[PDB]
Amino acid sequence: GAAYGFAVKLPRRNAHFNPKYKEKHKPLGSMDWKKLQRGEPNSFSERDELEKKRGSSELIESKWEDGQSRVVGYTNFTYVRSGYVYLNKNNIDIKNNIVLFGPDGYLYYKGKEPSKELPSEKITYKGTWDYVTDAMEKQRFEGLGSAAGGDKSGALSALEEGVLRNQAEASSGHTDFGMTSEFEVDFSDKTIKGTLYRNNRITQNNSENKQIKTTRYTIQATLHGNRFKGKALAADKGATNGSHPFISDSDSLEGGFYGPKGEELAGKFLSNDNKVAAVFGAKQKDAAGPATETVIDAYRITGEEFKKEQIDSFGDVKKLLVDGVELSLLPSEGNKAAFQHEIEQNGVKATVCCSNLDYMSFGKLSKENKDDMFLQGVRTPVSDVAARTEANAKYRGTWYGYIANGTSWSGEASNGGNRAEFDVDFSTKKISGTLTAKDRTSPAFTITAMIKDNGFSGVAKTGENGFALDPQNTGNSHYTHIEATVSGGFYGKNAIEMGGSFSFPGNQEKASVVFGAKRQQ
Ligand SMILES: [Cs+]
Ligand SMILES: [Cs+]
Ligand SMILES: [Cs+]
Ligand SMILES: [Cs+]
Repeated sequence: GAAYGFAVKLPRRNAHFNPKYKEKHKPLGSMDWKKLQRGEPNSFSERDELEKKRGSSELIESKWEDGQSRVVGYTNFTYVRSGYVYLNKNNIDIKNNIVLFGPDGYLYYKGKEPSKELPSEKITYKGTWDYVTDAMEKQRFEGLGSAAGGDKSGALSALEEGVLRNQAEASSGHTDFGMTSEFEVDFSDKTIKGTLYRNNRITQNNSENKQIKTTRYTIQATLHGNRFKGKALAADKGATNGSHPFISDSDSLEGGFYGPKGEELAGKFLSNDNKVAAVFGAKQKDAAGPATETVIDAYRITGEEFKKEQIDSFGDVKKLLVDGVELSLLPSEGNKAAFQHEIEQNGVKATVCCSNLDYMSFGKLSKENKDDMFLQGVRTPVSDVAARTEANAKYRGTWYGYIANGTSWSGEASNGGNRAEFDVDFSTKKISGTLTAKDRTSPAFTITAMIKDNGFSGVAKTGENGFALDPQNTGNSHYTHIEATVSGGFYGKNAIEMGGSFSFPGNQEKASVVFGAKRQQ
């Protein structure tokens, strides 16, 4: 349920003189978060609206920076942008009826190329985080500063007074700046620990308070896909001084990894008391060698061309992306579930299988009237597959296929129809299998493969005599025989399912096949 990125509009209560036009409180909520679609991290709908609204000059965007809020060494982010984007344009409607003071903008986080590949060991990510509060009348946090508002405005992190930003302080390699974030991730444990800090500018003679770093939060999360869900723990849960709105925790912490190898990550959370909404983004340090592995497979087989086109995935099998917009693969008002179930949702139309599979979905899709064949699924990584030492698995499932020369023929998944048996022998890693067509005696495709990592690779060939496109009508039965390279992966919790595909172009006969099966014996 977690998407590309999110943005919450920076709260500005209607601080008007009061013929009942004055807004008492401009609170925050989960419904005040708005979702961001595909594109570049440093640009989206509302931000473009800001750019249009901009005009003469002056756009404030939290990049880095290099003036406030950065960690040196964990410098440039290519896949992720998280922070604040606002404008100093106040809203005035003496033409009735509006009065808005403070930053007109959004607190967002956005990433591109969701990770289908993650490290297999402990990796630390450093970065930054930013917050914003609601707009309550006569609400001020002395610890944050009056310049931060919180009356009329909503206490923006970019305006927190007693923080270090300018880098002139300690001209050496002083690393952390402003509100920094630190994370340690154990991918083998599927666990994420974190801490949201606050770098203090130790006053010239250190006047009234305060030491180097104020621990604002900690973070506890777990993985399931390429995203992470969990809780944010406020360090000052015992607070009543009213010095800062970091009193309550947050059971609404969501996030995700970005980059092909998962070299970046970003997320958000909203405090339980609906007082503080916060975002964060972190990457690794500056011929790198982090041991990695694939966790998510998600591709379309173009129709026809040749190869496969990789498509974005969040680990949610129940829906897919077409590079543009979301496509739900669940039956609604049509009644679940049978085996296969096709759906159309405005932009395109598709058919998805099946019911016996929970960790993977595969089928066909259409828009250009040249159908492609998608396959997606969350793999079963990785030491679980490696440690497995059985003797014979015997997977069983089915497949979507298309063979043409011409003449052209296609086959769909069945519940005597299209079937697919697979024999997996661990310890030796050797796997064999066959997939058969509709009402036909002999196997259509024989697949021989072997297991590496959390996947399997091999070859699929037709019968010795070939595969007749027209078994009946003997003259030009079109015995098209095809030998191609088939690649697949193990999807599930205990590798209870498997999937894969193979395609083939030529300088005259073409083909494309996707398949999925379930472990039983
Ligand atoms: Cs404080
Ligand atoms: Cs204010
Ligand atoms: Cs200051
Ligand atoms: Cs709480």
